[PDB]
Amino acid sequence: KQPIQAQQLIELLKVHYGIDIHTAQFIQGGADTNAFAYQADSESKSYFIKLKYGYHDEINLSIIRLLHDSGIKEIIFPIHTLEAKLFQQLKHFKIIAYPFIHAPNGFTQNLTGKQWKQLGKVLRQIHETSVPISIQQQLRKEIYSPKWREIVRSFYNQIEFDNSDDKLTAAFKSFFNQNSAAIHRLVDTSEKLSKKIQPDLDKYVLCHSDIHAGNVLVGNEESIYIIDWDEPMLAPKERDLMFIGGGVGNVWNKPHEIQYFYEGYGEINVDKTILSYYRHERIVEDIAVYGQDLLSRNQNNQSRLESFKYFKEMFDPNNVVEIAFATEQ
Ligand SMILES: NCCNS(=O)(=O)c1ccc(Cl)c2ccncc12
Ligand code: NI
Repeated sequence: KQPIQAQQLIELLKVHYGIDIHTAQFIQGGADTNAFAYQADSESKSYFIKLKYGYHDEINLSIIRLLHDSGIKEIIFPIHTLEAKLFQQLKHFKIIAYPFIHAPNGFTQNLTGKQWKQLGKVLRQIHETSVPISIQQQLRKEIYSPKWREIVRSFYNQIEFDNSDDKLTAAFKSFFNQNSAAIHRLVDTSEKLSKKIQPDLDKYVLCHSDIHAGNVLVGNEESIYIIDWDEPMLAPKERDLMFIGGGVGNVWNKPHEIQYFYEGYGEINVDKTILSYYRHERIVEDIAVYGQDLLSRNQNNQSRLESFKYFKEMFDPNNVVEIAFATEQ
């Protein structure tokens, strides 16, 4: 169930990057976007290899270049290919090598105040980094699409017994009821907030659409990195800021770290109506995405196991749902 194989990746790497890899293992996942990851090692340097297919090939590297250019070291820059490129397109898939980084992500590695400040500084460097007109005309933009809200509302009349349902699809069906009220409150609120917000395409900055503890690699002491730049966007800073104290992953939910963060980001003016909105909409979408996954055709077997898992966590103590409803500064 793995694309390339042993000596095959090695041959690929050596052909397009002129690197001599002796070992090249396959990793079970990482950040799935039709992208498999491998840890290829050279006589002295380890590399993180990524192969993209379907919802993979795009143009986000237009940002990491813009960001590297802007001078943000807290980003993992791609290894150039012999044709002097940052990737290697191959009829079937795309190759994107990175220097390998061993560093627990934020879900198993907390940040030191210092690091919390450093993150705040970077998120700011980024939020400030000017975006070329030609780049803006690409980046998706905050529209407040009810896409997600609507998909969730669909489920409502779809929760009931149907022998055509197995164990898993069942627990979910039930967990959904058991929390029926809370969920409607997320849709009806995300919607309500949606109306109270007067858009302003001028206060929109470059944002890492989904910057949670899962995408901060916490290294030695300054070696923090903000990974996953597949779907960056242009939105009010609150699109990113909502994660600080947001509780995603059941971490990043300790009020005192928020202070540390704004220290580096430099305390400014945050729209709490917008901040609150994102915390709600995000959960909606998650419910939407996970929902579909657990309703329809059990064809997505071995996946739906996790969807359900994450789905439930959202409701655990001091997790994203608790925090959203506890609308605090
Ligand atoms: N996360 C612990 C250490 N390495 S890793 O496989 O998870 C990993 C995940 C995601 C990205 Cl983008 C990477 C980039 C470079 N090295 C390791 C990377
Ligand atoms: Ni550099």
